[PDB]
Amino acid sequence: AYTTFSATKNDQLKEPMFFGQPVQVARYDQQKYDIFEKLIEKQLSFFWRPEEVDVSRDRIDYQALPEHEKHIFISNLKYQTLLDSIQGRSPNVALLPLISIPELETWVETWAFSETIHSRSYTHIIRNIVNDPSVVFDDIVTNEQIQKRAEGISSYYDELIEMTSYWHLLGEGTHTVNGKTVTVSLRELKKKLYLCLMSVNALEAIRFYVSFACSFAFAERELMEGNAKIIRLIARDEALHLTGTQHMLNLLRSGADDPEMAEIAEECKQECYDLFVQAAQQEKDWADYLFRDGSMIGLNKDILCQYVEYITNIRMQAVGLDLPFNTRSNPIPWINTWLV
Amino acid sequence: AYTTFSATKNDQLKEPMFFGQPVQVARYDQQKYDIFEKLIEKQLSFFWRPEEVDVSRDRIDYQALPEHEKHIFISNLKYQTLLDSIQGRSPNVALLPLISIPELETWVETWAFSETIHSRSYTHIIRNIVNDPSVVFDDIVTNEQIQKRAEGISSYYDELIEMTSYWHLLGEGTHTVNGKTVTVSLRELKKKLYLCLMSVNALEAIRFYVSFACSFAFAERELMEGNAKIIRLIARDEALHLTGTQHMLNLLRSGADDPEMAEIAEECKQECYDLFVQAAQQEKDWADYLFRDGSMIGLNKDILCQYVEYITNIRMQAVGLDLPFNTRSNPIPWINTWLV
Repeated sequence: AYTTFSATKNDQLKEPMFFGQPVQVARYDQQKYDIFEKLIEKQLSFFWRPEEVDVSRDRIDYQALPEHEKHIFISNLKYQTLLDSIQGRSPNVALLPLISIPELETWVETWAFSETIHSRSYTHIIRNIVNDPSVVFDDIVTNEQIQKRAEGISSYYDELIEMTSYWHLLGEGTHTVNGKTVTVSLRELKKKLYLCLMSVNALEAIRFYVSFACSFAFAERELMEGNAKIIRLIARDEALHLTGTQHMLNLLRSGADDPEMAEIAEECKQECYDLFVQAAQQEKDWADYLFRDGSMIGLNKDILCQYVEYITNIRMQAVGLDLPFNTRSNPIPWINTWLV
Repeated sequence: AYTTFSATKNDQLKEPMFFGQPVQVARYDQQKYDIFEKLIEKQLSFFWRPEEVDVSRDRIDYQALPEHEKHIFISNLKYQTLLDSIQGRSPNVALLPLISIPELETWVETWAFSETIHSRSYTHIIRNIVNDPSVVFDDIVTNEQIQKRAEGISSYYDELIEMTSYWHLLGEGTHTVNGKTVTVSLRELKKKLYLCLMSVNALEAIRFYVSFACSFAFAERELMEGNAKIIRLIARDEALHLTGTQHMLNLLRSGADDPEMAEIAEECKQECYDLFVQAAQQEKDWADYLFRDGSMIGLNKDILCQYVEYITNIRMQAVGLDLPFNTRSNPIPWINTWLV
């Protein structure tokens, strides 16, 4: 049962965020949750074009970099490119078929679109600082180490899309498909979407911010100012994207939306905690590849592991989970100048 | 078998537009078909927000209109709202899991996104001209003369989405699902894509143009000018979208992108021909509903039907079909003032 235009005249204020009737009329005169409408308007105010930022001094700054700082810069760029390539298409393929209220259907499409813009700014940077872009791009797919700190991100989205396809086609029940017993359960798909949403929150609120801090390290040295203007604009969109998932998650938790989602939130709490612990440790392991050829004066593995700890405690707090790391002050308060 | 980051390193310049390996890295330095990167760029420089078009005067223009004209105006606006409600979501949920080159993936998302902006301008007009938005918006879902068409459009996308899930889940073959035999054939899924794309080409290239003619008739009499400035901007976007589907269709039937789409476009030639005559006749009929209580100045059912015949011949001709109607000069040359 998915349809692009459902023929039941319904009250779109009484639907859940997810799993109710597919949206048919897109109206903005009213909304169940104003925050998603606020976010769409704010994102639309931030419209920027990468191509209009000057990155010409960066080819000079980059070639003047020692090989090992050149490696730190490019591995960090590569991982940013991977993440927003996944973020450009995935909100639209994984969540959009499950949404039931229009402000959130348009928010998810606006958010996915702002990530296609970020992907365009990584082509803008790479093609100006490096001579054959294809050696950077091809290496993103094949690099054992980039796939390693990213382990689990596409997996999860792909598990959700498969389960949604099963539910849309067969409906709830225990079924026989090519002599295999397949059970489709809506409670389970709801657990799957809830955990998908906690992981999207960890990827935008932690993993992108650790990368941002590696980018602005150079801007503190007065290097790579074009790259830095772009990343500041990417950070500004990223704050909206994170506010979005934090509000979806906390509204699901309150029990004001779908009552089954509030029970799942409480029932899934340990899995939520563990995935943020998982994402933190993946970010800390990456440092071993990033500082492989030696580190930089303001950026080494001890600094990085300390900001990963710092930022995870903040992020887990904002969505009401127990803090895993011992409380500490911001290791790199210069990031404050450049951010969000 | 759908994935959000295919781990196979692959040369994206050699992938077909559809049904090859999912796109993993989103890059814009090179492209197999330059035309989709040229459309992303025109669509980003065409960016506008409906909030800064003042529509306030249109409230009086509309109250002053004779009831039959209020009816032609609001019925036309309702149909436009129905079509971009389907067009914000549907490019994304239906085409995006089938695309295998990056520049076409980002065009589909940019395209979907410019449609949510169109949806938002319609709430912007409605809010300022009738002030109980709900009597317009709920009547979109139930209205018999409108519902007529929605059903046809949603059908194409809904069967392609249902078939695509079967292919992604089970692959080609004869499968059994709870006692039934289900045959999944990629040849048949390619047919569904072709005719779905053909129907969207009619949607943006004909159905939307017939509706622009009714909006601009008010603008010719210096009525509904807020609305007319907005439809101008929407019409400018429509021109890009139509260029999108015309290029994809002609690249498919030329055999250049997939030899087998050339075969299918030839077997599906008479079905495509009827598809278009049916869209045209559905538009001709709609005019009878509009002009039931009497016509207005500059437009009447004869004029409008003539305009439908003319726009349908220009569009069929552009996708290599034979013309069904008597060759004609444009019946309302004044509309070129408002169009591209």
